Amino acid sequence: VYNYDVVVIGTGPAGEGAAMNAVKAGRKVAVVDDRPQVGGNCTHLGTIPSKALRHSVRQIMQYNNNPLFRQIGEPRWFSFADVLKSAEQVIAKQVSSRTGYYARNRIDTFFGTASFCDEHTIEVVHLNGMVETLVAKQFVIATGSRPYRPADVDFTHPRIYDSDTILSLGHTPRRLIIYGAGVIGCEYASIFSGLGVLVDLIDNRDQLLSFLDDEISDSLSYHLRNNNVLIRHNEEYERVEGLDNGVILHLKSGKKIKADAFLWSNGRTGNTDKLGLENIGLKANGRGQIQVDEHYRTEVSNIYAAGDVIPSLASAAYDQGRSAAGSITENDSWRFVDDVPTGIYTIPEISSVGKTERELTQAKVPYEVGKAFFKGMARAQIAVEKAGMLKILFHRETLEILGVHCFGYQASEIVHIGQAIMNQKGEANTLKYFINTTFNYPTMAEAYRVAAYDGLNRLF
Amino acid sequence: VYNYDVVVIGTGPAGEGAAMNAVKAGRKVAVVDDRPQVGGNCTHLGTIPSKALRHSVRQIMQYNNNPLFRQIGEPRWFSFADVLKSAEQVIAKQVSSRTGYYARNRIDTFFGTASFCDEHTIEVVHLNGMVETLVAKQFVIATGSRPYRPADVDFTHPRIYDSDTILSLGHTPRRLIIYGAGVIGCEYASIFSGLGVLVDLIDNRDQLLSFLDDEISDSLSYHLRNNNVLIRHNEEYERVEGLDNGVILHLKSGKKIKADAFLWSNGRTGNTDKLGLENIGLKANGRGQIQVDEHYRTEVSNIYAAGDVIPSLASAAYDQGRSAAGSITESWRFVDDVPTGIYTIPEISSVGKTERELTQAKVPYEVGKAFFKGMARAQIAVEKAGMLKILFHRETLEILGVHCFGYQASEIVHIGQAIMNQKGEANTLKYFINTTFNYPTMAEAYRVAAYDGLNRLF
Amino acid sequence: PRRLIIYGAGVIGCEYASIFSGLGVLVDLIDNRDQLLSFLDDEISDSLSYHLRNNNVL
Ligand SMILES: Cc1cc2nc3c(=O)[nH]c(=O)nc-3n(C[C@H](O)[C@H](O)[C@H](O)COP(=O)(O)OP(=O)(O)OC[C@H]3O[C@@H](n4cnc5c(N)ncnc54)[C@H](O)[C@@H]3O)c2cc1C
Ligand SMILES: Cc1cc2nc3c(=O)[nH]c(=O)nc-3n(C[C@H](O)[C@H](O)[C@H](O)COP(=O)(O)OP(=O)(O)OC[C@H]3O[C@@H](n4cnc5c(N)ncnc54)[C@H](O)[C@@H]3O)c2cc1C
Repeated sequence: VYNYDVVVIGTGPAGEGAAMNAVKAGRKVAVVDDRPQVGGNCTHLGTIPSKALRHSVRQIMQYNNNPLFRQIGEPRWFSFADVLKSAEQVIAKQVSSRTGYYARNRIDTFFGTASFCDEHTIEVVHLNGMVETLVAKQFVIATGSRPYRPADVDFTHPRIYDSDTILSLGHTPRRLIIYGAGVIGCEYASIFSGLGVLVDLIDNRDQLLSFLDDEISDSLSYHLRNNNVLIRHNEEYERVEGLDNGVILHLKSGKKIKADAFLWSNGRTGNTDKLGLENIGLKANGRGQIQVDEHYRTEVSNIYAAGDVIPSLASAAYDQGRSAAGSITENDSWRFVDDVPTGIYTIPEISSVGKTERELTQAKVPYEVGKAFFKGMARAQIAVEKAGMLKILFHRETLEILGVHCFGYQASEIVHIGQAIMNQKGEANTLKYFINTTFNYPTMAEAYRVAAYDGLNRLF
Repeated sequence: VYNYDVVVIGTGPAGEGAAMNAVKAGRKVAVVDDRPQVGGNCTHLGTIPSKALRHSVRQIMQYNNNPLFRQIGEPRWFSFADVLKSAEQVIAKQVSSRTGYYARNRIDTFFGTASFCDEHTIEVVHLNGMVETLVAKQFVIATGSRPYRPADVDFTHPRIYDSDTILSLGHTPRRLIIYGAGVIGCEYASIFSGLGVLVDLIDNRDQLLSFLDDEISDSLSYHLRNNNVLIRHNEEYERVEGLDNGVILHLKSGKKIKADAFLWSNGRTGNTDKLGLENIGLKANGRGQIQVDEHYRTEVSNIYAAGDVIPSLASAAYDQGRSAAGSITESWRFVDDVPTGIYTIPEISSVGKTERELTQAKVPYEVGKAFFKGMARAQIAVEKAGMLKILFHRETLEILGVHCFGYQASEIVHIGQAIMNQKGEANTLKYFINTTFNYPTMAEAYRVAAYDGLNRLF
Repeated sequence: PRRLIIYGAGVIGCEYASIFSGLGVLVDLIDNRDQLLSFLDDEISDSLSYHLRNNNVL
């Protein structure tokens, strides 16, 4: 039996941020997770592995399309195992760094499944048979989520995978079917298209990423189509059948598609069933999520939830966990993480912040559009990333930025300047900043300047 | 004899920006250049070729050190010509884009050397012997500069190069000597270190880039030393001897260094000799620069000078030209706070006061550090060396200086610059705690740095 | 002209927008619907919109 001030369940970004913020306040913190190593889904099955796969695919594509390396020989494909091999060193380094972060602050860890006993007591059970009783005054729930698994899909089939088991692939398939047009599905479709796999992306809606700007979605769809990705719209699956050599999907519309593999990316379910929320009066909705208020507080006053258990973004989860820890400690570090810069790490990347075009049109705001195309950008030309764009929506009278959308090379790393300018108050948030500020050159931030001018010419 | 409201000399960033801002005002503009193509040194001989060389060398290094590509075969050294070949497509695209920009706004161009006659006319002299007369109410001077050529150096020797003709190299040398520890010198030292050339960098001072922070300079020096860049400090050249099989530099201290090539990167002199400034009474200093006020206006009321002809940065020159054009048409700012950027391997960028200036001013500041080795994006980019430092006021949390060195340093520094320019309490460190970034990116490094500051704050 | 505005996303409007964009003028096509030529295929309309936007047709 151990006693602590605050106990956090799950060692993902939310749990790590909550524990670090709470221990920074002078309290005693503990962390519980079921994985054999620290890091959570973000490092072991989420952000890090898929991002390493994407970066390796991009490097392979650039090497193949670079004439300088064509003197070495004819273009050569790479096995999926060799591509995935690069992620092991990165995940090992990340887990080592996180363990060092925990150890340097004297943070106690327990590597076992956590179950609830009462409002202040939990039992951690390891695989071997640890049965340790933990009592804490404050609780943080950061158990994340898992891929949604419908019953009628034989996930035990060797040729059917989800967003987690897809990394178990040993050989590169010739054909692939991806279901669900979510962020994960689009990212994996882009990665496998870069690898050279004819993948037939399936969408339940008519437009990919309807929450994004219409032009950005159109450009992404066109690029995917030009990159061997076949996009089908307004489709719902009827039956998935595994075979010896492939997987056949029968849609409700009547189309039957056969591939050499299958990936499911349609939604996620909260990983809270094993916790046993009935011992504290808490309940989980149909998606497995936990309802929280603006203070990230559950129905129980001393129990808090943050992260994927409620935009399902790793940075958003980390900030939500830190805010929940601040609410626990009440050290003027609480904030409701609501404005999250949307980022899709396809090839090329996509990012957005603030209002889109359709919302502005619906609200009848007198705005204007400033565009800067990456094809004319020195850095984009020099990186051989010719495709791309940057769009700035700015108020036509007050010159206040209402939304920034970018699609191309280094989208996420240049959306941040627009985000910083947008967050300013009143006249401080002005497009004219991009004219009265000297940037570097040749970089991607220079596009902002061009975009600004492309707005100012449209202003009379 | 043509007539326009405003004429521009030089088609670099300063001239292009001045012309664009002037034509935006509804006036009539003209441009003159002595090169057969538009763009200036920013595209033809300066920024773009060196950046292309840097990106190609970085890609070569990434391919060489990547275990995935090693299965194909053993590393193969790439000739300098093949590496430089990638720049031709980029310069062609840039010049086509700039020509389209000029033609879209109906901008007249004159491909010839410009000479002054009086305060309202100039003569354009072509290669085959013309004079064309141009008259403008307002004048913009953006003649830029050229590499400084001392008399005692035989630049006509095939084995002796400057910052311009170094691109004429056809074979990769084994050993190379760089004189001058300037931005260009350090950049080219990094380039040739990436290509496996035993560079012997020569510095006239004791510390590389003394205008930078001590920590950043020390890290850059350590990386260069680990990348075969033998750095010699406090050295002044005495004589240069060009052999058939090499170049031997005899220093004032008595050291004699032999290489297979030689590169001079010590300073630049403004292009004012052939401008005929004596026809207007304007005066240029020994450095070839033109003195202007805060309006970017010369002593003559209707003559303006902007750009490298006066921080010598392409973006700074472009903004200076646009500011001068705005001053002509009345939308004007003085380009003073230029974020310094050195595009070596890895890159360096900085904005605001350094730690030494803050110590001298006795401002009670504090340091927040975020090391790239622990950064997920840096680890996944295989580029682990690097750091990001934020200097913030201890009491009011006001950011007084941002320094970054590593991967994507120049693009990273822009967020800190954007926060910096805010007024009063808006420019606060706690912004990095009150905003969610994209992950995994290097921008998250800022967040870490902020926390590394807040722990030191009590 | 230096700039131009086209109202109506019909066949004639799109043809003139493409022609003028080829001529090198910033055309601002205005549509009463959410998709250009909704009676066409979605992929074809998306490709046409991408090309027009890439050719200064806002
Ligand atoms: C392929 C892919 C790519 C992604 N890319 C991005 C991206 O680029 N950016 C982004 O922001 N997000 C991305 N995500 C989303 C990311 O996975 C989540 O945002 C993030 O993992 C949520 O953080 P969290 O700490 O709140 O939850 P998690 O990190 O998922 O926390 C779950 C942890 O709790 C443990 N746990 C769960 N239940 C129990 C239990 N009963 N007992 C004990 N331990 C338990 C798990 O073992 C795990 O360690 C991606 C996801 C996927 C699948
Ligand atoms: C190797 C190298 C790398 C560099 N890298 C960078 C970098 O990464 N970032 C950065 O910001 N800066 C960089 N620079 C500096 C960059 O070259 C200058 O900042 C830039 O030239 C400034 O613009 P400008 O128009 O004043 O210069 P220029 O472009 O040189 O303008 C001068 C133009 O006018 C013409 N001209 C000159 N004299 C006359 C005359 N008498 N009559 C008519 N026309 C004339 C010239 O032919 C030229 O076209 C680099 C320079 C070098 C040499």
